Amino acid sequence: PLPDFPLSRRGDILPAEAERLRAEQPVARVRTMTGDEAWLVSSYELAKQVLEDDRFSLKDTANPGVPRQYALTIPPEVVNNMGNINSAGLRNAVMKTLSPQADRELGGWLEAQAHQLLDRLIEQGPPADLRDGFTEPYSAALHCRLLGIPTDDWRRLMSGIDVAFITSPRTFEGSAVNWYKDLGYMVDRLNADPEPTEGLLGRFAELRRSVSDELLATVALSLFGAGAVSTSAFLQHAIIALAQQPELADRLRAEPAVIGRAVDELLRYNLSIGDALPRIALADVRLGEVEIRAGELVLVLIEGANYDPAVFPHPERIDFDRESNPHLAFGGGQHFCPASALGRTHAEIALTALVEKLPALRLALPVEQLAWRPGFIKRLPERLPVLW
Amino acid sequence: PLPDFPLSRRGDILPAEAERLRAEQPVARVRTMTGDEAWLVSSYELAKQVLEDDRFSLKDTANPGVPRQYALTIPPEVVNNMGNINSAGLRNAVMKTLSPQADRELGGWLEAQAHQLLDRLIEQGPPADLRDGFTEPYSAALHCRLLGIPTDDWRRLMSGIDVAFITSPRTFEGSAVNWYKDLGYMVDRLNADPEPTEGLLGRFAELRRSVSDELLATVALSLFGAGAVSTSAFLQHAIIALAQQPELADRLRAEPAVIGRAVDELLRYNLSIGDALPRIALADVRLGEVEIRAGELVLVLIEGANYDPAVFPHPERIDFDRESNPHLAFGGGQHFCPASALGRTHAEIALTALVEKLPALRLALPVEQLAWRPGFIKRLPERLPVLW
Ligand code: HEM
Ligand code: HEM
Ligand SMILES: O=C1N[C@@H](Cc2c[nH]c3ccccc23)C(=O)N[C@H]1Cc1c[nH]c2ccccc12
Ligand SMILES: O=C1N[C@@H](Cc2c[nH]c3ccccc23)C(=O)N[C@H]1Cc1c[nH]c2ccccc12
Ligand code: HPA
Ligand code: HPA
Repeated sequence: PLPDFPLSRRGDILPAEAERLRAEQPVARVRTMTGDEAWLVSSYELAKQVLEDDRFSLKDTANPGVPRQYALTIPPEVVNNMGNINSAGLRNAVMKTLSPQADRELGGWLEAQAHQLLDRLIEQGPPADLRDGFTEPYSAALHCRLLGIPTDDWRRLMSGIDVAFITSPRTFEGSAVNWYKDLGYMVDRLNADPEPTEGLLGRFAELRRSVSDELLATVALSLFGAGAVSTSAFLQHAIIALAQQPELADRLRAEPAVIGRAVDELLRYNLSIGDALPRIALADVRLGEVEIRAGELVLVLIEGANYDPAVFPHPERIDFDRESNPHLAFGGGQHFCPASALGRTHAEIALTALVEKLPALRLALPVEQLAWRPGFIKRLPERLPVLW
Repeated sequence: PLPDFPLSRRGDILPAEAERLRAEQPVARVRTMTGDEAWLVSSYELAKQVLEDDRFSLKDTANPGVPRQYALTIPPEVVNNMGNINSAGLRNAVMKTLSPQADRELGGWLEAQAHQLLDRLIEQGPPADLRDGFTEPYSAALHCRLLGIPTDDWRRLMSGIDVAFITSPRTFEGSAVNWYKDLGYMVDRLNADPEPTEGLLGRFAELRRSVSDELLATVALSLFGAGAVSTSAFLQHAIIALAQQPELADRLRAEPAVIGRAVDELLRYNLSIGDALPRIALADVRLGEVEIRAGELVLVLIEGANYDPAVFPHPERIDFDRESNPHLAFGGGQHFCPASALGRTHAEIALTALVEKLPALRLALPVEQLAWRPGFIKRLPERLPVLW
């Protein structure tokens, strides 16, 4: 009997199966939700090895007829977003946009966004849902600023993410409708009469005065979607940790300069990644004790690696004072997250404002009664109800 | 081994267990989520008997120390809402508020609300989530109008419902904080300096010039919460039915006057009641083959009764042309829903607008991949993504 993948939408503890997989068969043949077979890689050493070995290809996971962990929901070129951004002279604009340093006002602006959202929740009084009342609008605001578009339509745009990042056994009429829906939105913002001036779109506008609208809007849409969903989901998991372990919040209030280390450890700990990092083998590769064949699917289990005791002592305990923390929460090798610094900044600023404004933050009900979203690329609570 | 209750969260087909219980043990001892035991009553004849026999008591289900299907989340007096309303001389004001005929404008206004919400979704284009974009704002609008309060804070109020109607094994801190939070909101509206003149709070403000502020606000909050959550959840189920069975939408387009019968049948079919109707036996009672003892919990499984083939031929098939339809979707006996006519009007007007405005309505992905909300009094999809 082949073990099933994915593992468990419960995101507040490591799935027992992840620990058993890493200890017993750190390169394991599993059945994905499509019915296809894959190798699931669950130890830190083998995970890191896959990500740093370019005979394991991310681009080719989107090719027709290769085994899949779930149905493609975007055009196969978009999975190669970073390849297309490089070959079209788009890297500079993208890289500059993904720099917390190129937006000298960004930090103070995110801080004000965080505080405005929390002041509203404080006005109404507890309980409140920190997903709809905080992480969702906060992440949407950030990526609206990244693109240079207003935040007016953030509810609609985050609703597009609710469809775009669905994990489905088979493709489903709508992923494409949903894609072209928000592609059209991005094309319109880019071709507006007072041509857009700030953000990614502004750089795009100048760029084509010296690449198609479709490609430009594709890069804007996929950056918005991937970034808003990944930051919002990570922040929710970080909040759950702070609510469940109030001594961590006491540490952050007493020693604000530790926010960088803290978020780095929360990143190691966090289970927001609800699928694995996929690669197609371009060649036969011996990995651990398994001979992987050219053309087979490889799945890197980030939470397997980030909780591996060979690398992280007491991996199951959050620890803001680890000597070393070489976690894989942002991936590694060629496709290491190009927005890691922004992801860190986004979460550091939100949690700093959170522990200051809601010092008695706690969950409104037992953590085991949170509703964890099914069938989605991210693990997240549908609602995050808290008291303070 | 005792069968577990509740049955299943998936709301688009009758749980197979409901048909098995009804056929083999229509009065069945079950283990509720609290660990308490109860008698689950799942055939039509015995369901209706329980509802019409007043030695099965609703008010006493809230008593300290009685067996429970889930933790009390409101003050125990509120389970006796209608009792308190009748004894405090509030019945006339309440029933006048719940009468669609007493609000001669209500029909045209509900139609216009439904159209504005659908036009907004047409503006943006498919896909859309008809829960957040349609059934939630529409139901909150109606119940804001019922109370005489603005709709400004409807997301906050609907979010209070997300906590109030949770089913928990044990009491949780959020329930009481949540309750008094929105009790105070209602008190604030009732005691505004421009004293309220419209709706239930207008009728209340007059009444106390001729019962405390707390009781008045309690009735307002319980009616908002119960009515909004119940109409929103039913309407979501009816939409699924029209999306899954477009011949039904074709029928409503071709013959709009059948909307009343259609909604009557959708009510029989609908699985929005996600728990059972609770009663405590006040005396020993022989129900079917089972001797029920004084003090024991009795649970009326509405969908068991409404799908009973002894009463409803081909119960699994929606049918707008049934000779008879004496369904229990509003309950029966002394606690029959006092707002049945309003619930029907609410759904009729929304669904008439829906099949006119979205003639090609269909689900955006397969029905089996809808996310059904866990741990809630209602069965409902977390998102209702559709195309048109
Ligand atoms: C806490 C936040 C985030 C986490 C946990 C995270 C994590 C990751 C991971 C694990 C990868 C590697 C995937 C692989 O190798 O297959 C990745 C790649 C990527 N991420 Fe994120 N991410 C975050 C935020 C963001 C933000 C804010 C953006 C954009 C605005 C972004 C854009 C990208 C892009 C474009 C790639 C693809 C890189 C490539 O293919 O070379 N991420 N991220
Ligand atoms: C489609 C919508 C609705 C459905 C399916 C529904 C269903 C029901 C059912 C089955 C009961 C009986 C519960 C029991 O016997 O324990 C009930 C009672 C009740 N409902 Fe409804 N309901 C709906 C709408 C509404 C609305 C719109 C309001 C208020 C504005 C409302 C207020 C009440 C009240 C106050 C009771 C308690 C009556 C008593 O205890 O005697 N309902 N409802
Ligand atoms: O830029 C990308 N690079 C890869 C890897 C990747 C980066 N960030 C992710 C976040 C989740 C899953 C995969 C990725 C990819 O696969 N796609 C896009 C992002 C994206 C935009 N909309 C989407 C809908 C569905 C899936 C991915 C995307
Ligand atoms: O008026 C009531 N009468 C009974 C029966 C009842 C009517 N409508 C329901 C809808 C769901 C469950 C029970 C009922 C009751 O129990 N309470 C309230 C309604 C209510 C307001 N807030 C709540 C939070 C939690 C549970 C109930 C309520
Ligand atoms: O959750 C994720 N899964 C896979 N690849 C990713 N790249 C960024 N986030 C993710
Ligand atoms: O869903 C419900 N459950 C129990 N009692 C109810 N009264 C109205 N709706 C409900």
